[PDB]
Amino acid sequence: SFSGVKVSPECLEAFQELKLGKSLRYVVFKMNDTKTEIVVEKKSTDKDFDTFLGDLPEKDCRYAIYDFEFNLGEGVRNKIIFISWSPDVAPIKSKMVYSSSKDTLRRAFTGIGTDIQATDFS
Ligand SMILES: CCCCCCCCCCCC[N+](C)(C)[O-]
Repeated sequence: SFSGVKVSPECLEAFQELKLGKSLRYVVFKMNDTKTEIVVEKKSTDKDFDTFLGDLPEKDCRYAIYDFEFNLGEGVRNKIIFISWSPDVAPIKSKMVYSSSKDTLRRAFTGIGTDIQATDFS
């Protein structure tokens, strides 16, 4: 592809496990040092949203998938959320690299229920 970015096998496996095995609540992904591959930084079974927030970087970008459960009234449901985490304070170079590499990861995952772009401020 143009980006030349590869999605590590672990990324696919973690996503599949979360979707098919329901044995993971969330996964946080990051670019490797050479910016040639997206890898897994963290995976968790913790259902507490605050714990998830605690695993997101304050000064760097990341991507994440979260198995979101909610109740609208017709039966507890869930949606796999694809998240682009790009803090306002993160270096412009990083925001650019992650923005340019996002589609590579996104197109590798099927079954995404909601796409979220989050820009947190200090
Ligand atoms: C409607 C849900 C929106 C959730 C957005 C999350 C807001 C909390 C941002 C705190 C970021 C956590 N931190 C400092 C450790 O990086």
